[PDB]
Amino acid sequence: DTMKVINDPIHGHIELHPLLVRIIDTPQFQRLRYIKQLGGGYYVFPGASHNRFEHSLGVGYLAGCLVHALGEKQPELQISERDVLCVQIAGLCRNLGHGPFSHMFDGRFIPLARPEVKWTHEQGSVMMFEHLINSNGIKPVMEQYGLIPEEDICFIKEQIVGPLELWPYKGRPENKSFLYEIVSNKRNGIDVDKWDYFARDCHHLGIQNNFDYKRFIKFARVCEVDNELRICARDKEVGNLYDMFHTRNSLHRRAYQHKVGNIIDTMITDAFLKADDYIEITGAGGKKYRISTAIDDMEAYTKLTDNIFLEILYSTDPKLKDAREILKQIEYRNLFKYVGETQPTGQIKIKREDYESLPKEVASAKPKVLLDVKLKAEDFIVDVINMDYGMQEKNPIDHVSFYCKTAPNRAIRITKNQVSQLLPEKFAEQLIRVYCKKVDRKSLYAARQYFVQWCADRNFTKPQDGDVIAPLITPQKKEWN
Amino acid sequence: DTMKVINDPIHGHIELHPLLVRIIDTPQFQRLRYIKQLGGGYYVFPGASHNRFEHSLGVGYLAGCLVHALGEKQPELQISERDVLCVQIAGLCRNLGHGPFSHMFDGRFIPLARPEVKWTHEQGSVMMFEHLINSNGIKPVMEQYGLIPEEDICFIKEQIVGPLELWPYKGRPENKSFLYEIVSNKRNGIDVDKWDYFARDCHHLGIQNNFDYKRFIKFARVCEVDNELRICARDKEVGNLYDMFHTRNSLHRRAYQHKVGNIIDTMITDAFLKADDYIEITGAGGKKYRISTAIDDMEAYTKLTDNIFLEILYSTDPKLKDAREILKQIEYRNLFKYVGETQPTGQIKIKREDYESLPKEVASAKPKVLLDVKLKAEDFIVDVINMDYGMQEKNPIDHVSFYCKTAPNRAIRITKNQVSQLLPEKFAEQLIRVYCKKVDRKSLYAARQYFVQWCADRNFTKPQDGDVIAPLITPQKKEWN
Amino acid sequence: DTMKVINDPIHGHIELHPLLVRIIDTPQFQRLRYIKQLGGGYYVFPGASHNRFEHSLGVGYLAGCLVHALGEKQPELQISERDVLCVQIAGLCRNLGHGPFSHMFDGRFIPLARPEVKWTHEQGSVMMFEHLINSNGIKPVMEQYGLIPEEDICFIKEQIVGPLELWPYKGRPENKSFLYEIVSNKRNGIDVDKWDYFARDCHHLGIQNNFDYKRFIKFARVCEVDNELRICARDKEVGNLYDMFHTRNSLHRRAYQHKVGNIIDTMITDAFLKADDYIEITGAGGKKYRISTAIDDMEAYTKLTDNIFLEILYSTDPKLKDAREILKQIEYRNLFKYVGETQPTGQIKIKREDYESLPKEVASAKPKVLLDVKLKAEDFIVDVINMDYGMQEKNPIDHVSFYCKTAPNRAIRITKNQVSQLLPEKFAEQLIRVYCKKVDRKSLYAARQYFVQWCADRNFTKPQDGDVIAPLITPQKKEWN
Amino acid sequence: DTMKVINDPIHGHIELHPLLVRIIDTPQFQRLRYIKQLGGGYYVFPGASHNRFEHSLGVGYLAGCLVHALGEKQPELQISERDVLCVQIAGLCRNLGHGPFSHMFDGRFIPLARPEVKWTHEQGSVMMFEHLINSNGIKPVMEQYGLIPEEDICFIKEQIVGPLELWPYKGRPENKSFLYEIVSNKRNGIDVDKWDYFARDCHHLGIQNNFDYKRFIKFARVCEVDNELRICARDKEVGNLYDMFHTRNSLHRRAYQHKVGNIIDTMITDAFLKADDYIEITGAGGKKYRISTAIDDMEAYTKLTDNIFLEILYSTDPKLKDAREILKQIEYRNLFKYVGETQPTGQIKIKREDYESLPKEVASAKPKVLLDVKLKAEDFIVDVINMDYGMQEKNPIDHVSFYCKTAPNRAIRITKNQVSQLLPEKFAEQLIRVYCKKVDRKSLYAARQYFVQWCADRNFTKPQDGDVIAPLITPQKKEWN
Ligand SMILES: Nc1ncnc2c1ncn2[C@H]1C[C@H](O)[C@@H](COP(=O)(O)OP(=O)(O)OP(=O)(O)O)O1
Ligand SMILES: Nc1ncnc2c1ncn2[C@H]1C[C@H](O)[C@@H](COP(=O)(O)OP(=O)(O)OP(=O)(O)O)O1
Ligand SMILES: Nc1ncnc2c1ncn2[C@H]1C[C@H](O)[C@@H](COP(=O)(O)OP(=O)(O)OP(=O)(O)O)O1
Ligand SMILES: Nc1ncnc2c1ncn2[C@H]1C[C@H](O)[C@@H](COP(=O)(O)OP(=O)(O)OP(=O)(O)O)O1
Ligand SMILES: [Mg+2]
Ligand SMILES: [Mg+2]
Ligand SMILES: [Mg+2]
Ligand SMILES: [Mg+2]
Repeated sequence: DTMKVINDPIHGHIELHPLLVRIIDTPQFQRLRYIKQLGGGYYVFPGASHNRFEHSLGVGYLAGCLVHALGEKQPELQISERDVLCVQIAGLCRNLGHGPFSHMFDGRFIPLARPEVKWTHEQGSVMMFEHLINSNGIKPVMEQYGLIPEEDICFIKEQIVGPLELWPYKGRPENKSFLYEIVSNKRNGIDVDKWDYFARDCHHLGIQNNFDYKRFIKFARVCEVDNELRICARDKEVGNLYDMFHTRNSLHRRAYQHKVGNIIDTMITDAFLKADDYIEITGAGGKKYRISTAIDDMEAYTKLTDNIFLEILYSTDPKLKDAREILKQIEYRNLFKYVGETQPTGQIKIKREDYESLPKEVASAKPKVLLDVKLKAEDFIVDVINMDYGMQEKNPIDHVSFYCKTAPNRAIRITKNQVSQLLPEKFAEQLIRVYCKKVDRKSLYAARQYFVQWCADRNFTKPQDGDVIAPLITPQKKEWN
Repeated sequence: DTMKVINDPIHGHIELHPLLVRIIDTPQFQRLRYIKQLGGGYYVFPGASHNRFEHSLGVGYLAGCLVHALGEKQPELQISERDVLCVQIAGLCRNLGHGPFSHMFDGRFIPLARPEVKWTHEQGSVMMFEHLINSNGIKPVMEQYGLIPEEDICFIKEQIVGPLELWPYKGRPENKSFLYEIVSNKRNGIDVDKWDYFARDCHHLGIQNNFDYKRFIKFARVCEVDNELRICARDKEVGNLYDMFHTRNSLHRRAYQHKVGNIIDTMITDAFLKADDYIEITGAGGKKYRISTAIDDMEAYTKLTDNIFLEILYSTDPKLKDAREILKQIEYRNLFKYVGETQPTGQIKIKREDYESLPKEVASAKPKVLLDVKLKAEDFIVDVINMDYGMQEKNPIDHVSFYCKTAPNRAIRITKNQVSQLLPEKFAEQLIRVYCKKVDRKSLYAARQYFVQWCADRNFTKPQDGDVIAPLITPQKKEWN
Repeated sequence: DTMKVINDPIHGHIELHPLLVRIIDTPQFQRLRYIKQLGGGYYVFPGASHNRFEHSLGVGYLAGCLVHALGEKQPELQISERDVLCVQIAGLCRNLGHGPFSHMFDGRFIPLARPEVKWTHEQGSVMMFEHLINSNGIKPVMEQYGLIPEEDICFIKEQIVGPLELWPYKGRPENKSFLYEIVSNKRNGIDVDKWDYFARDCHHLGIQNNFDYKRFIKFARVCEVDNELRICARDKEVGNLYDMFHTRNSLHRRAYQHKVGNIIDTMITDAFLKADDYIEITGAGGKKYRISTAIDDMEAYTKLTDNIFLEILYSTDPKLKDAREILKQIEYRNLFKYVGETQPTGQIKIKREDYESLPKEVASAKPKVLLDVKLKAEDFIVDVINMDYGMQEKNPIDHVSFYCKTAPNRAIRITKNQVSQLLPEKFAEQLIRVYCKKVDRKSLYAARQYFVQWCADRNFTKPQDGDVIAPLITPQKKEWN
Repeated sequence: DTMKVINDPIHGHIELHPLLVRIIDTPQFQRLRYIKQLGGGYYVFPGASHNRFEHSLGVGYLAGCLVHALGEKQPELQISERDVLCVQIAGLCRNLGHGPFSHMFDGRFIPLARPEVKWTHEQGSVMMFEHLINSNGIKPVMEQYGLIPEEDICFIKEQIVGPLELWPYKGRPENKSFLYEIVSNKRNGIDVDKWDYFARDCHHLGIQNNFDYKRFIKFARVCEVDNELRICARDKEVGNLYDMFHTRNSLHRRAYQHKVGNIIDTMITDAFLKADDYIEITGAGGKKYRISTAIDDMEAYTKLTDNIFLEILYSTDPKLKDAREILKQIEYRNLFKYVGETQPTGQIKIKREDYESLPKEVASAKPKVLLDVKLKAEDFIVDVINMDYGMQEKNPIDHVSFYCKTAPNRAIRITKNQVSQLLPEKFAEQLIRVYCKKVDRKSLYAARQYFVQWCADRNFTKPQDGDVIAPLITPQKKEWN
């Protein structure tokens, strides 16, 4: 029509369709300029200033790229301009539901603040998309470019959140099933969302990315699998897919789960919880919401961003003193002190309901040394991190379909033994990090003794620095010697 | 405390001395995390999310690099750990005085809001440095690492702003003159500050940087010039310096003075001006300041960042409706409309006192064409932009000293004719951009007719699109052919 | 056969059509793996190992990109798959005629070895393309993919060399004129060939490129200019084009005309000249050719690459001793010694026929100092380098057509004065570099005295290091001081 | 006479000491400009034009970096300028022994040509270093810069090849043990050689590198481990080291063992074997050597490079017809055809003595498919590729020492279970690739049936494409269904 050109550092010159421009140029979309992609990460990696907004353009752009590519290779798929635009729109909009500091909000804050509700960024994205549509008169614009809003909005939301609830989708039929594998791939997780963040986060973080999305796209084809058309990878490229999940895991270990970044996320959460009663956000009809209740009114949620942090930091209301103090502690780098890191053994798993009980456990361990300070449950933070290949215990590569040079229309499967013996044996594990809220040297030492003792007690793995931090405790455990 | 290692995307792994960590970990320094480097630029270049904070670490790092390098090549300079630390500190701190949206604040807002006061980021940086020092008990830490606060604080501020009041400096004597040429080079402008921003802005903007600071540093030496020790470049490398200023010009043309970015800056300024009476920021002793008066109290200025934008945007105060509306217009992409761009001719220059009178001039032109809509002065914005090589009319390369392979201690001068005939004739020009506040089709057409007529009237250059936008007006002027 | 995917460092994953694969997979094309892009450059820039082969794939790929892009925006152009393939083929093949060490061969060797012949890489490329086609049965394969060999081969050669010989081309008609502006743009020089080399050479050289080809392509349109369809740039993008030529100039100053690289090129040439009688290359019908006569037989030229250097280096024939010695001198880094660099003044220019007379002139200058050695003409090399914007004295931007946002189908012109006063006044100049073949310290000093005297004599510019290398000579000339 | 600066694309501006320049500027060193780093890799990865020469400068530069860094952190190590220079020299020179096409020579050609002798690049490097030293009068230059040639040359060779002769080294004593861990790390393989090639190969190959050597160096310290001084990593960084080996394995899978690159290596080897009797290279005293015997005379080996390929390709000697033909087949892309790829199962391993018997085994399998063509042993190539983490069956991280934030001088050990459950179970495996030398469609089909049958017979893993290429063979094996 008249394409708008945007210069992205990761993707270069992107073209945006007028319809996408209209969706972008709304308060609900522009809100994402005020939400850091990596949350507390930026307080550790000074390069990670980037916000969800730019990620969103990238995801939208990549969605478009993959759908166009599948189109050009296989006209028999009958992919229409209508289909392309919906995949683009879903890509653009699948981050609409992120809250202040991204993962912090949906990962730490809302679980603690509103444990009765179950909340996901996906649900938020659907709701906010709905709000964006209705507040900005998008439906006629969609119609103007040949979209059918009733069906297409369904399709778009399904891309975002999954089956709305044996074919479960209502936005498109089975012959178009592959379209659901682009923006948010519930089948195996190979989706353009990941591709943008691997590239963009790395560009910002200052750590370089091993994975080539352009290659993946060139080698992508659609084939029949059990009477559904699905996206297939080239057989010989399976190694690259294993690599992709490895890359995801690396970025977690190096950046997204960084020990200090996590604590900063935790401290911001603590502050928000303490501020929750006193901060007001005005939603629909002038009705007032809290940080924790903004998820209930999309008009209010529109105005909930990283700005909440500075609203607290700059406040003078005495009621907000407690929250303000925690943020000040963050500024002076008076952070909770990292004690150590350990893992469960065998397939012992620690469920979410047990998280609360863990600080108590550490405080209750009885190391056989004299300690100048005695510490209590409240003095300890235990952070449990699930590291997996995106499908709990399962190997996502078992959920990928492949094709061979010699027969491109014929989908096959490849098992782990068929690829390499050097690949992981398991695909999920847990990290336990322990910090101490008491910052002084005497407290830190004591915390370490409790911690290493607790590790021994529960038959967790030997802390890497165990012999150094707790020389008196490590000889007790036979396995460690 | 010992050395902190920080991963920067531009520079890789930087080391920060404990003393620099102490300066960084303060409200006054951390404040820079909340100020966008390129201001409104981010609303045009979605990559340009970066803030002054990260730039500052880079500038500090680069300052350290150059001073260390000079040290290792020339021990005769007697550069001490004390010297290095001060150059690092100056580098770290020469952005402390930046206001919300960087250049917008000191370039547009303060000139309009407080025309009586004369305000520079440099002055702000000195003041905020002072405030940082005094609020955080830095002086004993400086002493602990062998600095002499009285002299060294002087040295640091002099690096930031220039002579504080025949050798004019009091922080260091003549034999150390070259130290003043690293962080903020008043002699010719080749300084590490530029080097960081060229690299970092490019990384973010998605433009590619063609200038090599590491090469410059390798080839840098200190030589005696008229009984002062100054930083000299290798003769052969002069072409690279011409290139460096060209690069600066390119970044201005392409990014920093982008027509839409400038308008967004302008609209944000307008909003702030309209908000100025109602937004209140608490400074020292609970005393209240306005956006325009925060520069008077450093405690208040500490809390003045990009956050002001969102404070306005999210306000419900009826008094703030006007300002809030402008920001909403920015969000809906209802911007002032670009009319055109022109320049003066010959030696005609446009003085600062005449800026106000220019909208009136455009509205007063008599196009000799029938118009359905008539426009007024207030419907036009005229932005005058000075593009120069950093030294007004002068060629900064004439203020650089060089040395030869054959005699490394002997400074020479190189003239323009000695380098290339293909270099610029002049080193300063002006751009005049005109926008119209009336957005509709009929108004835009009219604005163009006035504008092109005005250009003709004043013997400005023919707008590039003159024949297209104003076909009736362009034939009048003979010079335009 | 379907698409072959090839992973290029600059361009990422390229697709090659089966027809292109067939052209590539021939001795005539694979020959380009054995010819360094930057010739002697690699002996200065250790990164510059790249060969013409890879450049060729890139130029082919970019040709395809531009033609496809024009196609997608403007179906009214009626661009066919046939057209695309021919543009691709031309792009792929316009380096086929390069000789050993690239520019060394066509720039230094053939002019000296065969002054009667006029030889260009373009002519060579046409000839070699013809040989490739005929030796490998390409014409039927072309037909198989819907090319019409008679017309299409003509089109391809015309793209490479210009009109083979008021519309001069026979491969396509006027309505398709813009196709001639892609691979080798005789009109203004903005062509994909440059785009690949800017990107690739920089990647290898370790110097970074300022210019964005992908942006150019996004903003490219075809418009009617004087009843021909031509490629037009967007008005506002003119600044970028001036930048492009500046970039070209920079790469010449920094890399392609580097003083040592040029001498190495010169020494290699000298060696080849001395080896010319004794090296034999077998051509068509078992007939034998020399380095200098291989351009006469394409079968022999096929076997003429950088390999001749090592054939000489490794030779034991006493007849080859002289040539072998020069190459050995290159290996021991016993190079001709750089004396200095100067330029003409005003409009005086130095014609190609006068190059020979210049060594004599330097040797004949009478500096008023006592010298222990006296030097002769043959001891001096004078290298004259033309640096220009690709169209001799002319400004190539005067040969570019533009379009405006408001009227995309309407081509306009933009003059220099309409863009910036900071742009170059002239577009062509000459560098004179002088080296001395006598390497010892006494000879070097003497050579400098002759040289600086000669500069004075001819009213050339003062060498940058004049006061250092020749302190006795420089005071004589009033203008210098 | 003084320091050379050289611009490397990977490392930027390197400084080279005069002594290093003298070593570089010799026929023995310059020879490495004519040996492709990745051998046949360039015929698959068009970017991989780079030669051993440039790699060598990088390895030398990085060696210098690590030794300097250890120096600056720990002056108590007593590292001298002498030590630095020797580590630089070893780094610079540990590729001197590479033959034409690098790994082709030492991996395929010499094993086949001279099975009686055991030959390594390391041994070649030592010999060539000796030859370089003696032919170029380096010993006096070494003395001039404060080296003691007898001791230092010993040290240098020991760095390259291991103990020349309870402390086994004679070049330095135990207190300097860590110096042996920089250039060629026999303990665990973490050496600067790898660091350069990861960076450089990636830069050229067009794959991005996910390992950060600069980070490693910043975190490196020397500690006492069992009364030897060793290079230790920070505890927290162990995950990065696991990543490093994973990256090495990826580069092997993706680039260094690429199926086509390996075949091209194999074809070049075949050609050389066929050329071996007729190519003559003149060594010391005019005595004549063959490709296979050049390793016996360093004077001859000096003149043995990639140039042998082109000597063959351009030859007219009828005796060389057979070798010439194979190279011509490479040019026409008439390569031996990839049949398939398989692995052993469980801990079954395939002995080196059995490699020769494997083609026979494939030819002897009796597939139940109807075939027009019967193939013989000589029609099949069976390539067994050992992929491991550089220490056979062993995990190199078990051979790394670590230190903790809290006690930097105290080395500890970290086991696999202490790091992650998602790490590899084994650290060595085998790939079996089969090609067929008969190129035609009918032969290829037959070869596949033999191959998949052979796989079944020997209880190898099911080829990835087994059910597609050999549908008639695959149902026989129960395990595969
Ligand atoms: N010269 C440049 N080089 C690189 N990127 C640029 C340049 N100019 C602008 N950009 C970036 C900024 C934006 O992300 C994107 C849009 O480009 P630009 O043509 O400036 O848009 P615009 O909307 O101001 O132009 P138009 O006048 O056609 O509306 O490209
Ligand atoms: N694995 C990694 N690779 C690259 N950059 C990293 C990695 N881990 C952290 N970084 C970045 C983030 C920070 O800017 C910087 C320092 O990281 P890190 O050494 O983990 O700090 P830290 O303060 O947590 O460690 P310590 O235990 O030494 O106090 O480097
Ligand atoms: N995993 C990889 N990642 C990046 N580039 C790769 C990878 N594998 C190969 N390449 C490069 C090498 C070549 O330039 C290009 C061709 O890819 P590749 O798939 O290896 O071709 P191929 O011809 O060997 O396979 P096939 O003929 O079986 O499809 O991509
Ligand atoms: N302007 C440049 N920018 C980047 N790299 C450059 C530039 N000029 C040269 N190089 C590269 C080429 C070589 O790798 C290295 C050495 O450059 P250069 O300074 O020209 O040495 P040189 O030996 O010719 O100078 P001199 O002999 O006068 O010291 O840097
Ligand atoms: Mg998802
Ligand atoms: Mg400045
Ligand atoms: Mg050209
Ligand atoms: Mg090794």
